[PDB]
Amino acid sequence: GSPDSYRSPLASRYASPEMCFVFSDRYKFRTWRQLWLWLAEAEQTLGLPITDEQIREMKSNLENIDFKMAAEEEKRLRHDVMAHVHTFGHCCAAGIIHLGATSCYVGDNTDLIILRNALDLLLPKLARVISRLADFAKERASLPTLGFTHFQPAQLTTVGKRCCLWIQDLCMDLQNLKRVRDDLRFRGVKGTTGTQASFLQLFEGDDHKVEQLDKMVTEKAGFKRAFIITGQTYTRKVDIEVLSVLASLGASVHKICTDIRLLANLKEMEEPFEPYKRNPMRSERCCSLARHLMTLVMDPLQTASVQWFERTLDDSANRRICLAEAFLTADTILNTLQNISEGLVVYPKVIERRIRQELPFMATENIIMAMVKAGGSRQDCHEKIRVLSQQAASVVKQEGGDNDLIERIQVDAYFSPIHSQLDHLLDPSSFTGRASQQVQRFLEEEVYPLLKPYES
Amino acid sequence: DHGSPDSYRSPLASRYASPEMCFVFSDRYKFRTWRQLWLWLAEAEQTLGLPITDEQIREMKSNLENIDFKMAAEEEKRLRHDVMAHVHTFGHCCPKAAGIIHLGATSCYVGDNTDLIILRNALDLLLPKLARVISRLADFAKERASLPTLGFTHFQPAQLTTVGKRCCLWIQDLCMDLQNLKRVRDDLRFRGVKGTTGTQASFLQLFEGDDHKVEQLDKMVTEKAGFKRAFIITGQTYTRKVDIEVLSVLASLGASVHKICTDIRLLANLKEMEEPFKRNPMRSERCCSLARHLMTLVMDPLQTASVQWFERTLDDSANRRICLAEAFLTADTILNTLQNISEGLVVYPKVIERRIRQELPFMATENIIMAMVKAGGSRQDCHEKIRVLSQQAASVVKQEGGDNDLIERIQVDAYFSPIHSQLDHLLDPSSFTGRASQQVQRFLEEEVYPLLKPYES
Amino acid sequence: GSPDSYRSPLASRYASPEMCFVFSDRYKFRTWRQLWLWLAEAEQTLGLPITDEQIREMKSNLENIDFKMAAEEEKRLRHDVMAHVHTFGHCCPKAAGIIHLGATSCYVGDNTDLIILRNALDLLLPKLARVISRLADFAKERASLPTLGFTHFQPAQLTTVGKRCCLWIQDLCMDLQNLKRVRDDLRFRGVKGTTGTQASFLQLFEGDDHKVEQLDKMVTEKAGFKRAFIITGQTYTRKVDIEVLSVLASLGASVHKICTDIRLLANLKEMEEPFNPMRSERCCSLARHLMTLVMDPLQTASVQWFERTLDDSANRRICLAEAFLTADTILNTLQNISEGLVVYPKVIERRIRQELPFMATENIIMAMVKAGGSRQDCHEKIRVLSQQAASVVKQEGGDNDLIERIQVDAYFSPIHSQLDHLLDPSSFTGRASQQVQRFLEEEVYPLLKPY
Amino acid sequence: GDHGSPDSYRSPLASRYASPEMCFVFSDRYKFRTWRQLWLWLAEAEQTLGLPITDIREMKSNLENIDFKMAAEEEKRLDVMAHVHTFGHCCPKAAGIIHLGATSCYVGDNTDLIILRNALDLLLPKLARVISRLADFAKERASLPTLGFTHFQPAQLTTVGKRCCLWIQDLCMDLQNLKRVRDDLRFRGVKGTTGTQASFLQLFEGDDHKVEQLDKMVTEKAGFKRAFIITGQTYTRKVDIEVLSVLASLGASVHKICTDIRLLANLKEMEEPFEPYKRNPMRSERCCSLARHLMTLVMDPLQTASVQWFERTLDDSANRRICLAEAFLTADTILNTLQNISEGLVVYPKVIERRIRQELPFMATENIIMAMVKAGGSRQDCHEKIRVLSQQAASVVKQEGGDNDLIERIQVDAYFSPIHSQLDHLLDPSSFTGRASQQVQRFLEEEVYPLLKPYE
Repeated sequence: GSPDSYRSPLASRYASPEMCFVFSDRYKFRTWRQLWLWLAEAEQTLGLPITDEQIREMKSNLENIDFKMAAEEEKRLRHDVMAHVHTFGHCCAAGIIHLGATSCYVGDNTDLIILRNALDLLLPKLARVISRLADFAKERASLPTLGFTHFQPAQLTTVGKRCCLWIQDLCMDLQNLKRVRDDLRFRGVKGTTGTQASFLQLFEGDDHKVEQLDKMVTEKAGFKRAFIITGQTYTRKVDIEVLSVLASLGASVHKICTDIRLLANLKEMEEPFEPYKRNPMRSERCCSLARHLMTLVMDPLQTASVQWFERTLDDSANRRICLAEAFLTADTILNTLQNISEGLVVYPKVIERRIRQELPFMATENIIMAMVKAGGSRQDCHEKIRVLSQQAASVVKQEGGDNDLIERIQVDAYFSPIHSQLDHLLDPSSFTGRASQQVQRFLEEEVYPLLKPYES
Repeated sequence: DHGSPDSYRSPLASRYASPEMCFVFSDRYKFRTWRQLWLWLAEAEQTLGLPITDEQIREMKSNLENIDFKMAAEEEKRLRHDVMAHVHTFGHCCPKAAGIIHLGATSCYVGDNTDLIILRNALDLLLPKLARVISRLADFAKERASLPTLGFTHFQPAQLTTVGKRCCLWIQDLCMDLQNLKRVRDDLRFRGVKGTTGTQASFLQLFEGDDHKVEQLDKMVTEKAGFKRAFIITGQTYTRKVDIEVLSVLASLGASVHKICTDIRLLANLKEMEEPFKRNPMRSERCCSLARHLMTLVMDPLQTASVQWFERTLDDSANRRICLAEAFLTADTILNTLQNISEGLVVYPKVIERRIRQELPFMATENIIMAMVKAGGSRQDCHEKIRVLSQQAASVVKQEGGDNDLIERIQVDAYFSPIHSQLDHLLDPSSFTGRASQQVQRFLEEEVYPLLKPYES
Repeated sequence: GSPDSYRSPLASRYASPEMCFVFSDRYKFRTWRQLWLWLAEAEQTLGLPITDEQIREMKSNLENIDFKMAAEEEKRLRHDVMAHVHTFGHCCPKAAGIIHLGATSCYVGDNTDLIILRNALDLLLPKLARVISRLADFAKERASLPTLGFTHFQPAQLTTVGKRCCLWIQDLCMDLQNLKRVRDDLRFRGVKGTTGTQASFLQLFEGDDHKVEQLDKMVTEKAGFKRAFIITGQTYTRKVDIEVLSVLASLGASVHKICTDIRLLANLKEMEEPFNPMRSERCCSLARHLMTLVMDPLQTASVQWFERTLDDSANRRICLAEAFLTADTILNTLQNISEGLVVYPKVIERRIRQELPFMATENIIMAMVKAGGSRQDCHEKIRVLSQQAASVVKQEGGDNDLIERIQVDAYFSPIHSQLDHLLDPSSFTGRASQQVQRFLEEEVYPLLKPY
Repeated sequence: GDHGSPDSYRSPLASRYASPEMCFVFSDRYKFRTWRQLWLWLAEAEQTLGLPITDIREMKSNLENIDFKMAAEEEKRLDVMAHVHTFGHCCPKAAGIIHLGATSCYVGDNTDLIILRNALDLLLPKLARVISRLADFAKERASLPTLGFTHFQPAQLTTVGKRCCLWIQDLCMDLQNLKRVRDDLRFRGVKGTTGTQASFLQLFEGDDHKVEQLDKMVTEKAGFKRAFIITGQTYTRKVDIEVLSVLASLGASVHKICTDIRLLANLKEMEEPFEPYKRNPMRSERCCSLARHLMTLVMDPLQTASVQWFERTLDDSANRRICLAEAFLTADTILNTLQNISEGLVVYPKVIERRIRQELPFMATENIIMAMVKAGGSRQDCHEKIRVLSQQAASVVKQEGGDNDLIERIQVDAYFSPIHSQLDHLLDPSSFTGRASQQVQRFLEEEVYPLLKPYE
C-alpha cells in the first residue's frame, strides 16, 4: 500500500493476483474458520454436545472476519490462534469453537491446504507453456540450424529439435509437480505432541472414535490420505520435497532463457513483439527469478535438519517467508514464460547465413566419400582437402571475410569429378540426421499424452 | 589403492566409505563398462547387418577385464582425447576387433552411458542398507512402544510421548527416503546412441539413410544395458536435470539423518539414551558432519543444469566427477555408521522415570480439578487454589534449584480432602501418553513392513 | 496493507520502520532526484548552461514525488528512469531540459543502491554495538560464577558464565569489524555511461577529458563517498554484493550459534529469556534465511556477461532488501534478549555438584601422594568408587554420591577433613575470570569506544 | 604423478587435478610433521619458563622419521596419544616431556591453522601472477576497439584492454581479501579442554603470568603475530566461514571471466592459447566447472558454525576435513589453469573490425545528423532521412540476412553530399571508444601496480 514502507516486489509487482490471494491473511483466516467448521461437523456426527444452530451460524460466518478486532486481541493476548477464536465467537457457537484441538490444528492444516492450492495454480500454467512450445517445435521441426557443443559449431540440428530439449525438462517438472501434489497428506487431528491425548479425553477413552474423527476431517479437506505419525506438526521433510521440485523447475527455466538470450545475440530468434535493437528483457527477468528458486532450497533443508524431537518453533519465521516466496516466484516465472512462448519470432535467413558460413568445414567427409565412389584415392584426397580448408580458415580468422571454401573446390582441377554434385552434398537438410523424426516421435509418445488432462 | 603419505588422501575413499561404493566410482569399473558398452554395440550392429564377425565378438568378450591403465593414460597424452585413447588400447589386446570398435559412435556413447550405469548401481547398493536401518529401528520401536518418556516441544517439557513413538518420527523420514530412492532408480533412462548433438547423424550414415535401423540399434543396446526405457530427446548427453533428481533425494536423506542424530545427541546429554559400544556420541556427530556436506552438494547440479548452453558445454564434466561420487560415498558412509547405531541403542528406563516425575505434576493439575468434582468442589475456586501451590512448587525448582514438591503440598493440604487416595492412579504415566502405543503398532503394520517386505534377502 | 493480498512479513510484522524506509520507493526516487541535483550543480560549475533558478527549482522538489504519474509514464515508455525524468520535469518546468543531462539510467539506479547499502549498514552498526555493549556487562557481572563446561554436549571441565558469554561476544565483534570495513571500502560508481566508457559525457563536454574526471570526482564528494570505481561496466561490480551478503550471512551463523546455546540453557534451566525460548527461536529461524541468501549474489555474479546483463535486477531487488530487513529484525530481538537474560545460580550449582566429583578425582590423587600414598594403590581405590556411583547415576537414576563416599573408606583418612577446599568449584575454573577481564579491556571496549 | 590403484575411488582433486605443492599441504606427512614441530616448540618454551627440560636435540633430529604403521596400530589399540607414543619410542631419552599438560587440540587445531596459512601463501603469489599477466595483455590491447555488450546485445564501443580490466579488478579485490584474511589469522595456542587453561595452570603451580608467556612464545614460534584470548576447545568456526567466503567469491569472479572467454570464443574475437579449424575453450570450461564447486562449498562452514553447541562439538571434524582441503585444492587448480589461459591469449583484430562495421552504423547516426547541421542542413529533414535508411538496412540484416549497408545508402544518396568526404572520419572506431584507453592507464598505475609491488 504505502510507498513509505518496503513492499515485496513478488507481491506488489511480479506475481499474479491468483497466487497472491492464496498466501494472503484473508485466505488464511478463512481456512481457519473452515477447519473449525469441519471439526464441529465431525464432532456432532460422533456424539459430542453440538447443536445444529451452532453449526449453521458458523457456516454463515466463514467470510465475515473483523481484522481490527483480531489484530489488537493478538497484541493483547500474545497468542494468534486464540485471538481468532474470540473474534469468530463474537460474530457467532463460541463454546464449541476449537474444542479439544490445539493451535496447530488450524495453523498447520492451513499450510498444507495452501500448499496444495498453490500447486494447483502452477500446473495448468506449466502445461499451457508446454503446449505452446510444442506447437512451435512442430512448426519448426524441419528448419535446419547450427548445433552448438562447447558453444562452438557442430553437427546441424533443427529449431524444433532444440525446442524439445526445453519441453522435456518442463515435462519432467509437470510430472514432478503432479506427483508431489498427489502425494501430499493431511496432518489431521494430532494434538500437542501428536499423541492425540486431549481428543481421547473428550471421547472418554474411545480409540475408534478418534480414528473416525481423523478420517472425517481429512475427507472434508479433500485429501485422500492422512498421516499416522507426526510430532506436533507434519514432518518438515514435506517442505523439502515441494521446494526441491520448484528449484528443479528454476534450473530448467534458467537453461531455456539463457538459450533464448544467446539466440537473441546470434539474431536467429527473438522474444514476441509489442526497432532494430531488441533486448530479451523477459528472459532476463526469468533467469533472475529462477536463481532465487534455486537458492530457496537451502532454507527447508537447514530447517528439517535441526528440528529437535517433536517440534521446535524455529521453523515458524523461516517458513512464513520461503514457502510463499517459492510459489510467488514460480508463478511470476510461468506467467512470463507463457508470454515468451506466445509467438517466438524466428528469422530463417539469418539462420541460413550462419549455416553457409560453417557448413563447408563439416561437409568435408561427404566430399571425400564422393571422390572414393567416383574413383579417387582417400589418402591423396585427404591431403588435398586438408590444405584448401587451412587457406579458407585463414581468410575467416586472420582477415575477417566470408567463407569461400566452396569456391576453392570449384577452382581446383583435382576436384573435377565432383563439381556437378556439390549443391546436393551441401543441402543442409541432409546434415540434420533424424532430428525431425525425433520431434515427431517425442511429441506423440511423451508430450501430447501429458497435456491431455489439461485440455480445458 | 592406499597411496603414499606424501599426497593428500580424500577421507571418503579410505578413511570412511565401504570398498563396494568405492569400486563403483573407480577407474576399473569405469573402463570395464566402457568395454562392455562397446561389446553391446558390436553385437547389435552385427544383428543389423554390419560387417562384424563372431571371432571379433569373442575377442572383445574375453578382453573386457584386460585393461592397461598405464598405456591408456600415455595415449591420452598423445591423442589429446580420453575415448579415442581407450579405443586404441582396446584394439591392442583385440587385434582382430580393432577395426570395428566404436564404429559410428561418438565419445558420449561410452562416457555418458557409463555414468547412468554407475548411478543405477550406486542407488541399488544404498537401498538394502537404508532398509536394514529402517528394520532395526522398527525392531527397536516395537520393543519400546509402551515406554513413557518426556515429550519435547521448544525443547521444553510437554505432554508425555513414548520412546517407540519418538523412534517412528525417525523411521517415517527414512521411509520416504526409501520410496524416493526407488522412484529415482526406476525413472533413470538410458541415453543410448545419439551422436555428437543428439541427431544420430553418424549412425544414420552407417546404415545409409535407414532410419528404422538406427532406432532398432537404440532399443537393442538399451535392453542389453537392462534399461526399460531410453530417451528420445537428448543433446549430446542426458539432461543434467537427472543429477538434480538423484542428489535432491540424497540431500533430503541427509536432512533426515541429521535430525535423527541431533535428537540422539541431545538424549545422550539427558542420559536417557546412549550409543552402543562419561561417553561421547562420536558416531552420531560423524553422521551429522557428513549429512551436512550431503545437503551442501545439492547446489552443484542445480547450478550446472542452469548454465548448460544449447546441446552441451563441458563446464559440467569436472564438477560431476566430484559431486556425484562424493554424494554417494558420503551417503554410503552415513548409512554404514547409522546401521551400527540402530543395531543396539541402549535405553536407561530409570533415568527417564526421574525426569518425568519432576515435570508431571505441572501437567496433571487439570485431572485434579476434574477429579475434585466427585465431592464435589467448585471449578473456579479450585482452579486458583491449585494454581498458587504450583507457583510455590516451581519456585523451589527454578529459583532455588531443587526438586518438585507439588505432590507433598497437596497431600498435607486440608482443602484437597477426598483426592488423597486416588493420587497414585491420577499420576499414572501411561494415562498421559494418549494413543502413542497404538500409533506405533498401526504405523509399522500399515506402512513400514509392506515397504520392507521386498527386502527379505 | 491489504488483507486480500500477500504481505512480506519482514515489512509488516518483523523489521523496524527505519530499515523499511531505506528500502521504500519514497527513499529510492527521492535519492534519484537527489542524484540529479548533484549532477546539475556539478555540471554548472564545469560550465554548462544551467541557471540557479533551475537548480533552485530542483532543490525545492526533491520530496514532491507523484508516484501515480510516474507509474503511468512507465507503462507507456517501458522505462523506469525516463518516466521519473519526465515526472520531475513536470513539477520543475524550468529544469525539465537539464535533468539527467548526458547521463545514463544507471547513474540513478546503481548509485542509489550504493547509497542505500551504505545507509542500511549505518543502521545495523549501532544496533550491533549496542548488543555487544550489554552482553559485555553481563560477561563482567558473571565473570567468576562457575558453570559446567560442555564438549560434545557432555559434562567437561567447568568454565564460567562470563567466559561462555565472551565466546558469543567474540563472534559478534568480528561481525562488527567486518560490517565496518565493508561500509568504509564501499565505493561510488559515479558517471560511467551505458558501457562504462563515459562516451556520452565526453561528447557533452565536447572532448574535454579533464572535465569528465572532475564531474566524476564532484558527484562522489557530494554523495559523501571517499572513493569511486575507475573501472566499471554499465554498473558497479556485482562482487560488491557478495562481500556485503557474506558478512551478513556470517553474522547469521554467529546469531544462530548464540541462540542455540540459549535454547539449550533454557532446557537445562540454567538461564532464561526475559518473559519457551521463543525469541531465540525467531532469531534462529531468520538467521537461517540470512545464510541461505548468500547463494543469490554468488550465482548472479558468476553469470554476468560482459559489461552487464539485466538478469541481476529482479534478484537483487529481492535478496538485498530481504537480507537487511532480516538482519535488522534479528538484532532488534537480540537486543531484547540481551536486556533480560536471567541466570539461576542454584540450578547451575546442582548440576555442578552431580558432576564435580567425576572431574575432581585427579586433584585428590595429587593430594594423596605427598600425604603418603601409592600411585596405583590409591588410583584403584578411587576408580572402584567411581564405577559404583556411575551405576547409581545411570542404572538407578538417583543422586551422585561420590560426595558421600569418603567416610566409607578408611584409606582417605589424612584427607579428613580439610575439604571441601579441594572440592572448591572456583579452583577448577582455570583462568576464565582473567580471560574475561583481558578480553573486555584489550579487544571489546576499544571496539565499542567510537559508538 | 601420484600413486593409486584403479580398483578404488581416487579423488580427481588430489590425483588428477591439483599441483604437488598444495597436495603436500594437506597430506598426512605434513600433518604429522607439524604435530611434532608444535610439540618441539612447546618443550623449548616450557624449558625457558622453568620446567625440568634439558638439551631438545632428540626431538629436533627425529622430525622427519615417522612410522605410520606404529601410529595406525596404536590408533586401533587406543590419534594424538597414538602419536605421543610413536614419537615417544624413537625418542627414548625424552618421553615424559612430550605433550606435557596439553590437550588433543594443541596439535590438531593449531595444525589446522598452520595449514590454512600455508595454503593461502601458495595461492597469493599464484593469483598475483595471473593479474600480472592479464595486466600486460590489458596494456597491449588498451586502444583496440571492440563491440560493447549489454543484454548481450550490441552497445557503445569499449576496448579489449578495458574489458580485460573488468576481470583484473575482480581478481584484485580477491587478492586483497586473501591478504587480509591470511594476515588477520590468529593462533589458538594453549587453551586446554574447554579453553580455560586449567591444565597448564596446574603444571605451573597457579602462575598466571607464566601461562600467558607460554601463549605468546608458541605464537611467536609458529610465525603468528597474534593469539586468541577467548576460545573454547578449538578456534571459533567463524574463521572457516571467512576463508571459504572469499574463496567462493574468487570462484564467482573466475566463472565470470571464463564465461566471457567462452562467449568471445564463439564470436571468434578471442581464443585460448596454442601448443583448427574448430577449437574448443575446454580450459575455460574446466575453470567454470571447478569454480562452481568452490561457490557451493560456502554452505558447509556456514551450517557448521551455526550448529556449534557451547565450547566445542566434533560434528565439524568430518565436514572440515573434506571442505577445507577441497576448497584449496580447487582454488589451486583453477589458478593453475587460469595461468595457462592468460599466457598467450589469441586476439583476432580483423574479426573484431568486421563485427564493429556491422553494428557501428546504427550507433553512428547521432554524429551524422550533427555533421549535417554543421553544414547547413535541417535537423528534422536529416533525422527523417536517416530514419528511413536505417530501417531499410535493418530489414536487409534481419529479414534477408545480409551485411549492413547503411553507410553505402548514405554514400549514394545525393542529400548527404555535404558530408560524403567526412564519412571515413565520422565512423572511426576509436572516436567511439569514449575514455576507455585513459581508464586502463589510470587503473593499472593507481590500483594494480601498487598492489602487485610487494608480490614482485
